[PDB]
Amino acid sequence: GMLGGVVIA
Amino acid sequence: GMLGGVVIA
Amino acid sequence: GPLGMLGGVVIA
Amino acid sequence: GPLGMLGGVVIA
Amino acid sequence: GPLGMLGGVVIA
Amino acid sequence: GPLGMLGGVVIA
Amino acid sequence: GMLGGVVIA
Amino acid sequence: GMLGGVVIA
Amino acid sequence: GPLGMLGGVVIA
Amino acid sequence: GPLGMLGGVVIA
Amino acid sequence: GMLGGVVIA
Amino acid sequence: GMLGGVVIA
Amino acid sequence: GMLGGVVIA
Amino acid sequence: GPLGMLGGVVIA
Amino acid sequence: GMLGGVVIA
Amino acid sequence: GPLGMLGGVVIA
Amino acid sequence: GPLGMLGGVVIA
Amino acid sequence: GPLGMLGGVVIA
Amino acid sequence: GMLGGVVIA
Amino acid sequence: GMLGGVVIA
Amino acid sequence: GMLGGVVIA
Amino acid sequence: GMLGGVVIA
Amino acid sequence: GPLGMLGGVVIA
Amino acid sequence: GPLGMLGGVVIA
Amino acid sequence: GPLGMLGGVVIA
Amino acid sequence: GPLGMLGGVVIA
Amino acid sequence: GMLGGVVIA
Amino acid sequence: GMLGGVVIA
Amino acid sequence: GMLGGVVIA
Amino acid sequence: GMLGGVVIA
Amino acid sequence: GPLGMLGGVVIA
Amino acid sequence: GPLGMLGGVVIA
Amino acid sequence: GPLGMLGGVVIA
Amino acid sequence: GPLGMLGGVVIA
Amino acid sequence: GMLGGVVIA
Amino acid sequence: GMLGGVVIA
Amino acid sequence: GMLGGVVIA
Amino acid sequence: GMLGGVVIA
Amino acid sequence: GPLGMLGGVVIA
Amino acid sequence: GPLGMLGGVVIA
Amino acid sequence: GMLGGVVIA
Amino acid sequence: GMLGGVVIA
Amino acid sequence: GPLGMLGGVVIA
Amino acid sequence: GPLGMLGGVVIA
Amino acid sequence: GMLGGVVIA
Amino acid sequence: GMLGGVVIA
Amino acid sequence: GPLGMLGGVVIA
Amino acid sequence: GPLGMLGGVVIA
Amino acid sequence: GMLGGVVIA
Amino acid sequence: GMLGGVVIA
Amino acid sequence: GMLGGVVIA
Amino acid sequence: GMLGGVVIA
Repeated sequence: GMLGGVVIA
Repeated sequence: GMLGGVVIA
Repeated sequence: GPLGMLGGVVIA
Repeated sequence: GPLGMLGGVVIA
Repeated sequence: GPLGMLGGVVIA
Repeated sequence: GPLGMLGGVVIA
Repeated sequence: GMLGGVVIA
Repeated sequence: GMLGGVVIA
Repeated sequence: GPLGMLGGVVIA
Repeated sequence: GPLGMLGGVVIA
Repeated sequence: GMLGGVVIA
Repeated sequence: GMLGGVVIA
Repeated sequence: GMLGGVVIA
Repeated sequence: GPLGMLGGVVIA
Repeated sequence: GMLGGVVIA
Repeated sequence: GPLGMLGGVVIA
Repeated sequence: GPLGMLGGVVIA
Repeated sequence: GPLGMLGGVVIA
Repeated sequence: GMLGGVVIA
Repeated sequence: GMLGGVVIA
Repeated sequence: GMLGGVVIA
Repeated sequence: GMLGGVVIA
Repeated sequence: GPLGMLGGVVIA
Repeated sequence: GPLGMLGGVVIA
Repeated sequence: GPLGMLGGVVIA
Repeated sequence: GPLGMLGGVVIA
Repeated sequence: GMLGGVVIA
Repeated sequence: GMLGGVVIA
Repeated sequence: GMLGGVVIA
Repeated sequence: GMLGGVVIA
Repeated sequence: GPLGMLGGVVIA
Repeated sequence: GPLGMLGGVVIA
Repeated sequence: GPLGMLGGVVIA
Repeated sequence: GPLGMLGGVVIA
Repeated sequence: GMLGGVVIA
Repeated sequence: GMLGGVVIA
Repeated sequence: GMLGGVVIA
Repeated sequence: GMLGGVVIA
Repeated sequence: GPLGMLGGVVIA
Repeated sequence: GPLGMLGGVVIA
Repeated sequence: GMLGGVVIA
Repeated sequence: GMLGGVVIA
Repeated sequence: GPLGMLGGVVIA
Repeated sequence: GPLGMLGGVVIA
Repeated sequence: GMLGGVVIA
Repeated sequence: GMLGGVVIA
Repeated sequence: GPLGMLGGVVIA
Repeated sequence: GPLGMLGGVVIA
Repeated sequence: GMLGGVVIA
Repeated sequence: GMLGGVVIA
Repeated sequence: GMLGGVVIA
Repeated sequence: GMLGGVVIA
C-alpha cells in the first residue's frame, strides 16, 4: 500500500 | 504502491 | 557530531 | 561533522 | 572461516 | 567458524 | 527460504 | 532463496 | 534532526 | 538535518 | 588561562 | 591565554 | 483535499 | 538565534 | 488537490 | 541568526 | 514567531 | 518570522 | 570598562 | 573602553 | 464568506 | 468570497 | 519599538 | 522602529 | 496602535 | 499604526 | 554633563 | 556637554 | 443602514 | 446604505 | 500635541 | 503638532 | 477637539 | 480639530 | 534666572 | 536669563 | 423637522 | 425638512 | 479672544 | 481675535 | 437681544 | 439682534 | 460703567 | 461705557 | 503702578 | 505705568 | 555495521 | 559498513 | 593483536 | 589479543 | 605525561 | 609529554 521509509543501521 | 525512501547504513 | 536518518516521506 | 541521510520524498 | 557482512536488504 | 553479519531485512 | 547472519546449507 | 552475511551452499 | 551543541574542550 | 555547533578545542 | 569555546545560540 | 573558538549564531 | 505545506528537517 | 517552524496555513 | 509548498532540509 | 521555515500557504 | 533578545557577551 | 537581536560581543 | 552590547527597542 | 555593539530600533 | 485579512509572521 | 489581504512574513 | 498587528476589519 | 502589520480591510 | 515613548539613553 | 518616539542616544 | 534625549509631545 | 537629540511634536 | 465613519489606527 | 468615510492608518 | 480621533457622525 | 483623524460624516 | 498648551521648555 | 500651542524651546 | 514658560488662557 | 516661551490665548 | 446647525470640532 | 448648516473642523 | 461655539438656532 | 463657529440658523 | 456661545455686551 | 459663535457688542 | 477684562499678567 | 479686552501681558 | 480689569484714575 | 482691560485717565 | 569508538591506548 | 573512531595510540 | 574503534576478525 | 569499542571475533 | 587519544563526537 | 591523536567529529 503505502510505506513511509526504512532505516536499517 | 508508494515508497518514500530507504536508507541502509 | 549529531547523526540523523530519515527513511522517506510520502505526501498523498 | 553532522551526518544527515534521507532516502526519498514522494509528493503525490 | 569466511567473514561476510551485509548492511541490509529491503525487498519491494 | 563463519562470521556473518546482517544489519536487517524488511520484506514488502 | 532461509536468511540470517550465517546460513549453512 | 538464501541470504545473509555468510551463505555456505 | 538531532541538535548537538558543545561549547569547547581543553586538552591540557 | 542534524545541526552541530562546536565552539573550539584547545590542544595544549 | 585556557578556554575551549563559546557558543552563542 | 588560549581560546579555541567562538560561534555566534 | 487541501494541504498547506510540509517542512522536513 | 530564535528558530521558528510553521508547516502550512490553509485559508478556505 | 492544492498543496502550498514543501521544504526539504 | 534567526531561522524561519514555512512549508506553504494555500488561499482558496 | 520566536523573539529573542541578547544584550551582549564579554569573554575576557 | 523569528526576530533576533544581539547587541555585541567582546572577545578579549 | 568592558560592555558587551546594548539593545534598545 | 571596549563596547561590542549597540542596536537601536 | 467575508474575511478581513490574515497576518502570518 | 471577499478577502481583504494576506501578509506572509 | 512598538509592534502592532491587526488581522483584518470587515465593514459590512 | 515601529513595526505595523495589517492583513486587509473589506468595506462592503 | 501601541504607543512607545523613550526619552533617551546614555551609555557612559 | 504603532507610534514610537526616542529622543536621543549618547554613546560616550 | 550628558543628556540622552528629550521628547516634547 | 553631550546631547543625543530632541523631538518636538 | 447608515454609518458615519471608521478609523483604523 | 450610506457610509461617510474610512481612514486606515 | 493634542491627539483627537472621531469615528464619524450621522446626521439623519 | 496636533493630530486629528475623522472617519466621515453622513448628512442625510 | 482636545486643546493642548505648553509655554516653553529650557534644556540647559 | 485638536488645537496645539507651544511657545518656544531653548536648547543650550 | 530660568523660566520654563507661561500660558495665559 | 533664559525663557522657554510664552503662549497668550 | 428642523435642525439649526451642527459643529464638529 | 430644513437644516441650517454643518461645520466640520 | 473669546472662543465661542454655537450649534444652531431654529426660529419657527 | 475671537474664534467663533456657528453651525447654522433656520428661520422659517 | 443677543445670542451666541460667548455674548459680551 | 445679533447672532454668532462670538457676539461682541 | 466700563467692562474691562485682563486674562492675566506675569512679571519676571 | 468702553469695552476693552486684554488677552494677557508677560514682562520679562 | 496700577493694573487690573478696569482702572479709572 | 497703568495697564488693563479699560484704562481711563 | 557496528559503531565502535575507542578513545586511546597507552602502551608503556 | 562499520563506523570506527580511534583517537590515538601511544606506544613507548 | 588488533586495535581500533571497530575490530572484526 | 584484541582491543576496540566493538570487538567481534 | 602520556595521553592515548580523544574522540569528540 | 606524548599525545596519540584527537578526532573532532
